Amino acid sequence: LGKFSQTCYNSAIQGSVLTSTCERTNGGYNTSSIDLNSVIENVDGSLKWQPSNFIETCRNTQLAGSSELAAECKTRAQQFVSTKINLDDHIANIDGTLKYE
Repeated sequence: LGKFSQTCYNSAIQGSVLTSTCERTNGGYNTSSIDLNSVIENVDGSLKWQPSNFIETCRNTQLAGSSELAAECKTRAQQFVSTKINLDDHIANIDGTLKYE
């Protein structure tokens, strides 16, 4: 996965955004940016890659009650345990639409 640096140049980081000029297949280049805020996180002082999902390691997701997300998730030891999280913590109703905050 990755390896963008091998075929790009003039890369730069400003805040959380990476910008670089990269080679296209048919030749030529394109400059683009990517905001790393949603894929990298600070875990106790160390930058780590953020998981893009939890459905890959959790199963049987269910809505418990009116706002609880329940599921069986795998531990580091690869065993499934019961867990839940209150969606009311961060999911709000903004004028009729569900939004994270």
